[PDB]
Amino acid sequence: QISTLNSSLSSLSQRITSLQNTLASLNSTISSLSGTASSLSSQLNALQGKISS
Amino acid sequence: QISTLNSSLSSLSQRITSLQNTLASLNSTISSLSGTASSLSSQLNALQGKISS
Repeated sequence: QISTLNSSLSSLSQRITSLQNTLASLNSTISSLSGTASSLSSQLNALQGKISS
Repeated sequence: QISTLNSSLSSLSQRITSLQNTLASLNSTISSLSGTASSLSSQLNALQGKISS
């Protein structure tokens, strides 16, 4: 049974660790997206000023 | 006490399968977000072309 526990913990940990890795890439992707929207917003408002003129 | 550790590992194993599922859903959501960013760029560049005529 001690062996059985070690084997279960290694699988459980390896799952957590891949999930850490994956989350960090998705965190990055959220900073990038917000950034896309933020550039698109500036460009919208500039265009809005152009149509007004 | 090991029995009690098994009981914690069973719970942890259900929770981590569920955590995977929630992270997988969210990654579809991130993909979705990237699509909505792309559509909005498409609509703007069309809107600028019209702006030049």
